[PDB]
Amino acid sequence: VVGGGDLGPNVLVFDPSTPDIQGKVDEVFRKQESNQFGTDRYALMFKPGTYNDINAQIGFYTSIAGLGLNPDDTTFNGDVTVDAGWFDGNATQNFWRSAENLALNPVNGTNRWAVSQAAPFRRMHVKGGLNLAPDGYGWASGGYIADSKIDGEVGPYSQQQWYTRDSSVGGWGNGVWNMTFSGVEGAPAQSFPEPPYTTLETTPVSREKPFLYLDGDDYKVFVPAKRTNARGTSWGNGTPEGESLPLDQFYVVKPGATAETINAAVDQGLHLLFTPGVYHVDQPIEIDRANTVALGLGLATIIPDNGVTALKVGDVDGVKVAGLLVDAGPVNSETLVEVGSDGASGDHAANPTSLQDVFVRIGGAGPGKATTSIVVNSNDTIIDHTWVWRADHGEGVGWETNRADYGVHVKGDNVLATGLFVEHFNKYDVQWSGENGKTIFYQNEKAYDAPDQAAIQNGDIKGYAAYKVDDSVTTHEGWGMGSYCYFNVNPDIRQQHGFQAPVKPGVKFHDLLVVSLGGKGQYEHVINDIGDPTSGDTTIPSQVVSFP
Ligand SMILES: [Mg+2]
Ligand SMILES: [Mg+2]
Repeated sequence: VVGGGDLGPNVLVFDPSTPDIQGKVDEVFRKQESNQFGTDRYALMFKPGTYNDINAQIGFYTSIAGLGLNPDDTTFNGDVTVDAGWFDGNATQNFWRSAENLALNPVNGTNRWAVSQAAPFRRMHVKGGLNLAPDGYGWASGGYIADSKIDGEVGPYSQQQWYTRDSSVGGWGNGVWNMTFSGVEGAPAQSFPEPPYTTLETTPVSREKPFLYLDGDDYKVFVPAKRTNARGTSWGNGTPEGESLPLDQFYVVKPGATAETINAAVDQGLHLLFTPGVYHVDQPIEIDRANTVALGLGLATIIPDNGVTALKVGDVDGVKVAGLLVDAGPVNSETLVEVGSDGASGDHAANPTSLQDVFVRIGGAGPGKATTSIVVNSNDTIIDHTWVWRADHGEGVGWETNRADYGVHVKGDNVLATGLFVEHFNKYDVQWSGENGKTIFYQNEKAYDAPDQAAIQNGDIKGYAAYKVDDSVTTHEGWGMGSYCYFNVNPDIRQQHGFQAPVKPGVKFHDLLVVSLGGKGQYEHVINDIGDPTSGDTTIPSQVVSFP
């Protein structure tokens, strides 16, 4: 297998002398603005330089990034904008897009990034304010900022929840249901429940997402080294610790690539660069070599056919999976993504495997089925930004039609999730069986389409927790976690709790909430049989500050 080669027609590369950049980006946006489930994919890439009079509007399945080693190398006098015009001001479906490695001088002083899930904002320098809300302050369900510097105020306004890590902000305007911060210089003080700020001084461990850049005229991928007890940006005081890999050390995956070829590339020592597109596989992609980077551009998507697993990472150190959507096929897959083997017991603390900006979809673009979406077997794994989503709208949706029982199952020890979003599973959205797990920020919605109370009976419990720590676990800790319900098929359904965990000194939670959306169903409790039920139709959270 040969490494390197052209990035293909879905990677649009601009430099400051490119004619009609605005017209080019506008045409991508015209096509992608409302294209929620289409198969088209785009990566917009900007060579280092200064770009004037630019407003890059970002639609579905569109990534935008600069190609400098540092964010300020690629500067827009202008904006990278997501708004909600196509949905009449409602931003709750602004999914599957990304911005990375750019500096912005927004034209009116404020850049708008009004997104919901799977819309990461990484390694950005906003020289102004950042507005996360749609014009008109309608509903929005974000969001994720990492390794970024916002010189002025971040204004969430109507954003329901948000996670920011390892960043610097000049100010922070408000909280709604759950704004969580770890390692954020300028974060508002811990104040939950009012305002609902969950604030941690540092992030226990983080490792910034690898990214494509240009070293002179040569393409390379920069691979940041890990930080322990991280705080502030990695690039603020100049280039961080990390390694650069030349593009010729990557198999550049395009249409036509089989799992057999991809697997052969990894076995031969090549890393993986998935150009934007949709890749069907008839057997799992297997990454069994330590330190392999598997990096996707433009929301590159993998669909497993015939019920196979899409991606299996072996029991090795340092695998970095980033920027991929795994989209279930119509034939049920027992698992979509497995990190490590069943029973994996190896230590990877010094050099963990990570999933970053890995998104899963079951249904919505056609019928899709999977029993468990992500199984994390390997000890020390970092899950840093994931959205694992059983579709509630689109094509191929139904209680059976797109049944997906379990979202994420964590079996490894010392696993860390930062920015965990899991929604709509028929049974437990997240289950955690390994020891010493930590979650910083969780957002869940319960399945809308349970037909009746019996359909979600869980032994002698009504409903399955959105986040379940197994009763055998001795040590676990979670911060800033919310579960919301919208039982619209049968609003008489009651969900016993959002969270379930054993009662032990080393199993702790901080800042939990449950919310009924418009009275469609209600929660009886917050965690276990503790905390007040939700009531009425006005969407007021029920909260618990500390457990146990
Ligand atoms: Mg939503
Ligand atoms: Mg174990």
